[PDB]
Amino acid sequence: GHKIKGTVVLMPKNELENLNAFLGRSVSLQLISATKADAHGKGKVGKDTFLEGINTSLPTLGAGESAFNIHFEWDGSMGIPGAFYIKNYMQVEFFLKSLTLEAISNQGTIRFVCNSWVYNTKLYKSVRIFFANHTYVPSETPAPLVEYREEELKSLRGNGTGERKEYDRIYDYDVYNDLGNPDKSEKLARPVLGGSSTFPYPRRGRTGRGPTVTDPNTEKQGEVFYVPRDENLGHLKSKDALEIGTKSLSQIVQPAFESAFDLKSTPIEFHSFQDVHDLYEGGIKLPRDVISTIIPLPVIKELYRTDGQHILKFPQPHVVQVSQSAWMTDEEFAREMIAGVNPCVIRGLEEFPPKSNLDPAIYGDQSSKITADSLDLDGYTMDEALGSRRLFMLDYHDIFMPYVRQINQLNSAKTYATRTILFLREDGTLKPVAIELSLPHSAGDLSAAVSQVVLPAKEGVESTIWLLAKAYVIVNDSCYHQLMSHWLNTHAAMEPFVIATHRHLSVLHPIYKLLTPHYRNNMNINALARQSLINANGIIETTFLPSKYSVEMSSAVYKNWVFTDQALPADLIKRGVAIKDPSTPHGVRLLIEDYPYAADGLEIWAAIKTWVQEYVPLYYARDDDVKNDSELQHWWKEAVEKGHGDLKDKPWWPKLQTLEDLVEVCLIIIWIASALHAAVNFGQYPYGGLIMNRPTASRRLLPEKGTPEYEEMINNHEKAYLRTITSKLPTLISLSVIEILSTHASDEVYLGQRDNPHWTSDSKALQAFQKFGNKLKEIEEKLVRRNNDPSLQGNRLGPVQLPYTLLYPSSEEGLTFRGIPNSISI
Ligand SMILES: [Mn+2]
Repeated sequence: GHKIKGTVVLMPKNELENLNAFLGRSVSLQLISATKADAHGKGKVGKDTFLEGINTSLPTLGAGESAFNIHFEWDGSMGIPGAFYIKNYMQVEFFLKSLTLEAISNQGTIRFVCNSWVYNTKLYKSVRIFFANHTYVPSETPAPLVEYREEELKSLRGNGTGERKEYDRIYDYDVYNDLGNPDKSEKLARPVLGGSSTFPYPRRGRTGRGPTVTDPNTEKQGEVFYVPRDENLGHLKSKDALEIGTKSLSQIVQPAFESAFDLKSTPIEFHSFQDVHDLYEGGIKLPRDVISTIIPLPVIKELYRTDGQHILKFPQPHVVQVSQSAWMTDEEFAREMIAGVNPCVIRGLEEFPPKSNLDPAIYGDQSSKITADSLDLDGYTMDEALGSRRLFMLDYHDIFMPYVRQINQLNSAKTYATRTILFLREDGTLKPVAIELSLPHSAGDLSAAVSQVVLPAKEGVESTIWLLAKAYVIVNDSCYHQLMSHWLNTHAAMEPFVIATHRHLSVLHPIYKLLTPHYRNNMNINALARQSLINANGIIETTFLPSKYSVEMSSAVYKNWVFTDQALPADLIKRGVAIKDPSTPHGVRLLIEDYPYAADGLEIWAAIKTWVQEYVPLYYARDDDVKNDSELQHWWKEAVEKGHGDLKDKPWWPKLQTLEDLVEVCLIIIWIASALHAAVNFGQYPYGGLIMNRPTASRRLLPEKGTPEYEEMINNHEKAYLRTITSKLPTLISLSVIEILSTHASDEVYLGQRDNPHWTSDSKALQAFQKFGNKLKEIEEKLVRRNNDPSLQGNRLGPVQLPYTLLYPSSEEGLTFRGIPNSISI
């Protein structure tokens, strides 16, 4: 009789860290009709059908994959299959890749893209269901699939209670109340971030471990921070499981390094710049037991060259691959504000002196002490520089001032709230022309140290003071980069959208299909970060200036986060680095014409925009179709009201009642997840792998004349600098982490790629996606030409001779300084 021939592709667990065992009655599939229903309107369900044998005749599966034959009975009463149930009767879970129902014609083949772990059947409340690869808005769902579609969303939402288990697939929200460890020590207590006006914050994925005993508002510790199962990516190669390196670094490598310092087996401090360069030349010699602890660990072992006995050697950072000293030029200091690790904070300055919005009743007179007449603007007057839009600034004054007092009370942290003035030279490069180093002076609670202005100098002790002023600025910048440009604006801001998408858009939904590639690995890296990166006494607190105030500073900045200002053109306009100009291809004119991040970013932005504008009309012809999609409406309402709920009343949220709003929302989400993250992430070790170039912390203020510290500035400027910036032990730990986080796994999926070519059956969507990938390849060719253009050398390469490749769409594996993943995946 008639049978439907199927092929099941799966991966046994050991591949992602005997095939005959899958045969017999080990694995049952049941087809589900999309066209014929039972008396309650639900698609008819076929009989249990088991895997029949191993298929070895297929044209090479992917690594670790095995294919199995199956044949389903399916008479005329059953209609057309559109879904299936699967039950795993084996003890061990397996990774289900796909089901394919073969047909006479390729046209008739029915494909199911699953990519999901299937645990033993007794671990599931309801049987796992998978849908064919057709795409439907809710009003197009075949009637026999409507209830299944909704019941699956209900299953994914859960009920807001219970500890989440490894095999759960439940997506929900919670506040950042899991970072402190008060049951261990009150030193480890941290404010809850989110759920208040004092500390507003994006929500994260609910884990449900339950309260601590000492603080009912803080979540107890656990060995594993849950994510919904299919968010926890398995990898064929352990070296690609980069996210696990943070936990090893904090829990194993960091105590190993600490022991070498405690035992005085290695100098406690760097004593010259050459001691730092040594780290990637001959390496660092450490006790054998420290080497033996570190080098066998997955992911960690890839970070260092070693002899297995005595030496760890870091890779040579890109920033020093051509010149060891160019980082210390004023040219490079300014260039990195437009082409460095954090190229998105500089602003136009349209008046002089710069102003503060902070209350002098709190901090003392907040007037800027920089005088226009003190600046060398290459012969320009201040009025000319302002009128010609040549003045810019890197302004950390108002951001840092409210935290300076409490940071400076910590042992071995001292900072200023800095402001750097930049001039756009006639040659198109930026020139730093003044640094203001500000301290609060509450009249009644100051200390004795004063604010001051430092001007450029090339000789004498004043040149060292200027070099130190640059370090204070870059400590501010490094903190803002890692906590705000990077952690807050990418990792943290995106996770609410991931959760809302799974809770409210079916796998069938076109906008689920559009957005979910841009979420790959994001909940997973974030959960591992809550455990080991941003936790109390974790990697960032123990290596960056603000210590226990680090994450809360990001919540203070989130007060000002605006979703629609994350769009690249809006960001550039808001920061005064571009103006609206409809006579240009991108609709904005850059005020720094050779601004590599912005100029390349606008190309990528435009390509994403075209893709979203082509894809949306395939599913929504009119504004009313957007209004009428109940999944989409619930999705966006929840993303805002719950996911970003502390900002839910802000007037700038798109209402999502039009095609233009749907395009804008999707475009911004994709931009944040792909290009924005890439631009702020993949330069971490390339630029920051030399601690002097990107200091993470400062430990003392400027010395006063007539002290031994001032005499050291005169006699040993390198030691003065090294004593001011991050100490050697936290340097080793922070270099290690940024090396991990700058690495592309070999199984990454980049912008213009998907994890399966059959993600939809809709040929128009597949065609539009192909055009997007082709456009990205054309853009890459254009960006290569920019880097090869000698006219652009000053900003695109600088004296470090490092071509700006962070917005090249494609990359090979490794620490490449290029390539745009689809998602926030590391
Ligand atoms: Mn990242």
